[PDB]
Amino acid sequence: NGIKALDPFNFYRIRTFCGKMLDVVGQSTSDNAMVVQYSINNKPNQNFLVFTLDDGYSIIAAENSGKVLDISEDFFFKGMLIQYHFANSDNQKFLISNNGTIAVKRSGKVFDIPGASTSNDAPVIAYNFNNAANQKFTFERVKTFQVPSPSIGTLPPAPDFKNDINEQLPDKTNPVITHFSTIPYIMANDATFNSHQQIQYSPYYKLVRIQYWEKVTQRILGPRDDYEYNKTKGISKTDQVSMTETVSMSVGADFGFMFKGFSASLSAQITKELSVTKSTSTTEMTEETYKEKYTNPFNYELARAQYMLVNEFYVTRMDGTRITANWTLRDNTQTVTRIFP
Amino acid sequence: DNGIKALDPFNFYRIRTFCGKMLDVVGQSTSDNAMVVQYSINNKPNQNFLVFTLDDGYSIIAAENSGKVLDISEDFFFKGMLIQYHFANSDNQKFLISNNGTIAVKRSGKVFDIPGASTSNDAPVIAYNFNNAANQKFTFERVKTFQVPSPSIGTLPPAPDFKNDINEQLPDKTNPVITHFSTIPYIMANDATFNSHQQIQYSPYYKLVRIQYWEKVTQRILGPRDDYEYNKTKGISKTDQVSMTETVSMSVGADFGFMFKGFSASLSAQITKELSVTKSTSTTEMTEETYKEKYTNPFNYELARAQYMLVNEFYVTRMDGTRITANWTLRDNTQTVTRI
Amino acid sequence: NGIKALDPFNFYRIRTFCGKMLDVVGQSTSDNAMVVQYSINNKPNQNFLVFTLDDGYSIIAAENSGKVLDISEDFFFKGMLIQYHFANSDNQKFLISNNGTIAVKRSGKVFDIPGASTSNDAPVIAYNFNNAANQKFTFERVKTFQVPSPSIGTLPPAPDFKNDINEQLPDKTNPVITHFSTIPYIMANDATFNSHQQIQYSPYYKLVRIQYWEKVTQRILGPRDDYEYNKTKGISKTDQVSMTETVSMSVGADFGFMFKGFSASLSAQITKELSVTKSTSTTEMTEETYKEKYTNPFNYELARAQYMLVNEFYVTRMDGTRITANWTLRDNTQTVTRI
Amino acid sequence: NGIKALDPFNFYRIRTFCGKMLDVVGQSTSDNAMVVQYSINNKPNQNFLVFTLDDGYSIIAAENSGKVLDISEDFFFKGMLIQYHFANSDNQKFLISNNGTIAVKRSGKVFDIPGASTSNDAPVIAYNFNNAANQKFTFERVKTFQVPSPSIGTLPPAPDFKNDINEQLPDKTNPVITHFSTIPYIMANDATFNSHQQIQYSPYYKLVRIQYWEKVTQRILGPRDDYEYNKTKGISKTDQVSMTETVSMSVGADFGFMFKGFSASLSAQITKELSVTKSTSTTEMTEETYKEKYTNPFNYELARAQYMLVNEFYVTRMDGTRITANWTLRDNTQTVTRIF
Ligand SMILES: [N+]
Ligand SMILES: [N+]
Ligand SMILES: [N+]
Ligand SMILES: [N+]
Repeated sequence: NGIKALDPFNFYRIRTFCGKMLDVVGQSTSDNAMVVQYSINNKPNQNFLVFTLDDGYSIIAAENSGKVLDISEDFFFKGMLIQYHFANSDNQKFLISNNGTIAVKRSGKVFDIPGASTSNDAPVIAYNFNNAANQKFTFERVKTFQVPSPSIGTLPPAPDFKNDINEQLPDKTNPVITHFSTIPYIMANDATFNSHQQIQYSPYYKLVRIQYWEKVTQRILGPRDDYEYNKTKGISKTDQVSMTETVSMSVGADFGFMFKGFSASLSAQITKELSVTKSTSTTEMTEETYKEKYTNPFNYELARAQYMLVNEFYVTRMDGTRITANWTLRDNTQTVTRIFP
Repeated sequence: DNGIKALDPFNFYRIRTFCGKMLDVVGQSTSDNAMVVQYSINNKPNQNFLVFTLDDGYSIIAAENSGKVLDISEDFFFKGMLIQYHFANSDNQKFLISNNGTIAVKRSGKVFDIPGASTSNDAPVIAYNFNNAANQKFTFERVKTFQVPSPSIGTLPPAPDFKNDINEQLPDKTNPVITHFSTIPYIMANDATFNSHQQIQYSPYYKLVRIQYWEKVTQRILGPRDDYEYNKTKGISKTDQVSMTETVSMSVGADFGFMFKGFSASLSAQITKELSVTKSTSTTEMTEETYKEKYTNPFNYELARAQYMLVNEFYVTRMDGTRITANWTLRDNTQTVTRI
Repeated sequence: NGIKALDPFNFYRIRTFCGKMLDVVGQSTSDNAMVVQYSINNKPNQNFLVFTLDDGYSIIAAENSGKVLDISEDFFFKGMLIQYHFANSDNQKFLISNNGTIAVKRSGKVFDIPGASTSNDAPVIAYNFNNAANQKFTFERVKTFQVPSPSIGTLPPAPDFKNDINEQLPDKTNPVITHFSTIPYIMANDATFNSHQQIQYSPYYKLVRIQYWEKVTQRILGPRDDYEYNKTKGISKTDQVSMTETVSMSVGADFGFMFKGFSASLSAQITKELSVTKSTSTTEMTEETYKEKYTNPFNYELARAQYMLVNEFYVTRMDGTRITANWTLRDNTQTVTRI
Repeated sequence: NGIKALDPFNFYRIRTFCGKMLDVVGQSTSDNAMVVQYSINNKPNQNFLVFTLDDGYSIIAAENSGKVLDISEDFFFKGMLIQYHFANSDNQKFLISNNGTIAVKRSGKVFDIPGASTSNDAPVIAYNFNNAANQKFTFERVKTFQVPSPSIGTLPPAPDFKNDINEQLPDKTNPVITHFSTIPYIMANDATFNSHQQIQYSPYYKLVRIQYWEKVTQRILGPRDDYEYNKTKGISKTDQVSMTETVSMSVGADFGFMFKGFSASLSAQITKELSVTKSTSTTEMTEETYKEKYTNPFNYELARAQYMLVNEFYVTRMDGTRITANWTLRDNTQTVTRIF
């Protein structure tokens, strides 16, 4: 037996050995954080989302709030299952297996119904694995939702001269959405939605990548004339801060992404989905504008235009509402030079 | 509904739930936390309890397995759960045991409840609104019985008197006699050499004992018109005041009444009754002071004058009689006898 | 909260609050009539047909036999859900609503899984509606079948003389199927199929109406000649008995249909589908043959032909197999006379 | 394993595998005869009496109605467990075993919770034994009652003359209660108590035997003097019919009891408790009165007195209330003759 695979866009019902379902409210526990197995209610308190991370451990989020399942390390109530806001803690990371066991990352203990209770307010306490039926759970599909996909297009080539030395080439190519990454609400910080609102309306947020060619300079100069032009590379501090505040990410000096806090758990997925490299750099990149000088090497009058690859990254809600401005990263490494024949 | 259920103080009781299981402060899956759950009969101290009934009619339920008592959590995350916690004079630890079978929390009025009427071995207890369901009813069973030794009691003798010998030296103090004692639960008394667990094991009840005797302030023989000044002392020492408060959270007020602090207040009525002492109405605490008094003989014939002052000594012992504190001495200035 | 609509030609699976299905056999109930909540087995004992009547209430029939869901009125087992043959009784009539509730017609009580049992042999007991999850059920399409439709033709006009040749006109026009009605097997009494066989092979029966003109008389006579000819109206007793025996219907004296017993439940539907009138007559119609006399009013040789509208009604199985002879009704009211 | 033994005078609670109890009313089944699994109520709906018969099979009676557990033979509800008025039917007779299984006498299948339902209002259906947990049940003592026992005395000897030929001996000895038999209410036909009333107030009825000597004749005779006197033996028709109507018993011609209907199931107990013989006679006894003649063979003047053993049988409720007249049986076989 191995890791259980669950579709991400389904709300799930967690069925216990006796046919009752985990409920984050309960009857006698209505006024506290306890999670108990209760009779089927067909209510959001019994609906969950399972977010599987790179390490194979998953985050289980209740629909009733934005909060997730948590195993208390409290001295007085050690081992209890409660509902607590996401804090990227090992007691909140669970391993769902085909055998039916939900295993805590922090401790090898698994979900267990104390005394194999069949009662409606029976709590869940972490217990050493013993292969008893009361330790086994089944996930049922409750309802399904869809995440719209943005239209995707490939990057066009940098514009080129067409037999006219005095033609002005476009300042930039039409921006195209080349990639996007689908991440859970727990990762994205939305100023205008609280955690509960998020899971209700935007369970997954989308991080979208647009690529286009930006014209650094175009000038016509004499056979043996030189000129100096400004060129800009990198990403602004404001974009760096905003990226970190929203998704706990920044861009490293090596043009790789730096994953901080919660984001690190999905580093592999995000890099793969955006076609970007994980940073190996200690320091974060800054926007730099510097002067570069070009001299005409040919004796005939010559026209030169240079394009730089530019990336814009932004986060949207599931529906597509954009919650942040585009974060601009200029890659000086990827550049195309155009001249008149 | 029917009324307060009365339980003998010197019995350990087993609390039986609706399904025939017993409340257990350890549990199986809860062994590593403070949760109290109904479990199958094991006849072990984790299922044994001792009941302390206070003046207000509410009782404290103390486990035998530890010195801790039953408590209802007010934590945001685990509100209403029943756990074992060190005793504090808080209403969530005070419960009303009634003939109808309900254990009611003082703070909230809610009663002990087995969630979902679970018959399971680790079913927890949660305070829940009274609905007269079977799962809210509990029965107390006698498990074991113990006896508290009582100190021998004698009346205060009369102050010593002269027997036709003007040169006789009267006793400096009369033989001390134990006039009163008060039986209090271990939760009230702080024992330096026994921890709470040890206390419930070995001295569930402590004894607060009152000794009374006459102490001779002065004796003198003088001529028709002779003057002298002698020391006289009244009150209770600062050290005794601190020790009394430290040990049983009590002190003596300036009006010769006792001041009850913290836990002690819960049994004030019992203690005052058992010791035959008055509750203080004074804000300030009494202090021992020594002052000089001057006497002149009013008669032309030679006479001898001796004065005795009534002295109280209060001390705390363990159930077996082991003394854990020095006698706390209170000098009653108003109660004095003069002999000629 | 309104009435739920289900396609008639689908077999349905009744899904309970816990994802288990109603099963008319069960494990511990295999030897009795009880219907219980059971895990999916993909067998006909979990397959049902829903027959919606004129009153909006529906009949639920299990595929395993011809029998339908029934709520016991037994003193000892009152309120239990069992499988029992159709008897057109209110305890067998159920109201399916969008809220998910199946409501008994006789009482206000609805289907309920006692104690919200998740067990494989949990019974079903009628209980007062409380909006609990254990009272809500979902119908899922399992498999579907098609009911053939007969070729439909309009009534031709009665034939007329051509060129005054005084030729012999057709005795009857080519019969055409003007109408047909699709009804469930529970309404039809089939001698050669038992109830179990019916639901297996002919879930719905078809009642077909054919109309054509019948020549009552044709004769050529001289000026002012009179003659008496026989004319026949109505429906035969044998057809009346066979119609009642097969579909519990008869034809009333007012040329309307009389719906008796089970048939009444679909009276409106049937009348609408056949374009026929519900009878207001106390007595049933009989076939009558009587003489009618004509005198030529015109001072010349004249040819007269009269046609009467004739209806033939018959019942077939879903595949089209005809189980009864045509029932003939001659409509005296609708007649055409030509010269 | 073997037959489980239960004390007869206890009300019992039948516990299912999940800790819930059999309830003869239920919630959704409140309006029908079904017996279902339900949570503990501490109510008579869940209280039963177990009547163990001679064959080892037992009858379980509900306190809430007086009706007994019955396994339906209905075509539509075959195998369902309901409460039904008592009849001497094998489906109502169950075998309680140490393993926890309740087996129907009529059909081998035992009590089973369908689908191992842990829910309330879960039915009980007879199912083939498979040793599953849902087939095992445990009996808990709920409450206990006592059946008063009448004072028992031995039969005194028939009276004898005391040196006076003119002395008149007593017509009968003071009657004494030699035996009684404790029988369940289902056996006894009580006009004034219905089944519900019976199980509430007289779960067991008592059949009591009184014995005494009755003087058939007394006379003093001279030499060779003879006379004819009436003698009566047997039991009256009215007593026979009343005995049959009340406890379905009668007395056979061989002075043994004939057990009819349910009574036969308890034959061994009753015969033992009353010290009476089970009848082997085809026909029932009738009361007969006939003349018997005695001749004095001796020339002494002699007084002759003859006593016949007389039995009185009657039925009382548990408290002792008598519901029927004494049934009089005169045994001519046991007779004593006295001479002077
Ligand atoms: N509520
Ligand atoms: N243990
Ligand atoms: N089945
Ligand atoms: N009940």
